[PDB]
Amino acid sequence: CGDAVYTCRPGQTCCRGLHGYGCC
Repeated sequence: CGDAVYTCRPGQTCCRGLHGYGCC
């Protein structure tokens, strides 16, 4: 998950949700 131009917090995992992408 590195297509966008953002970067979630360190340690989070790329998890999908109902609304869409998300960082767990």
